[PDB]
Amino acid sequence: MSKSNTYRMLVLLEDDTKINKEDEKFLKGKPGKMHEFVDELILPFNVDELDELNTWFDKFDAEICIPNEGHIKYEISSDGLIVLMLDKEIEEVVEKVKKFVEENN
Repeated sequence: MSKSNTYRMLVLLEDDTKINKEDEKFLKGKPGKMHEFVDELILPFNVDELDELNTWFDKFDAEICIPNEGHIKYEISSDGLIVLMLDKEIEEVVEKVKKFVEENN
């Protein structure tokens, strides 16, 4: 945010490939690879802003969870690695997260 040290966050979303009989319309459309990074965004997260980041993230977590209708998993490594995991059933948050991250950017 201020300090000369910024990081990036990758959002992974599972996309199902409902293919007709052309492949498998009987199986619950299973995508080749799931939980993969879609894009990375630089967040105003600093190593000396965990408290502020946790406070903001805590608030944003609800603000982002509010518009969310399901479960959400996230991983924040003090090392400076942030990852966002959203299910397909909650793909909405995925877009809300992208806009959110880029919104804070």
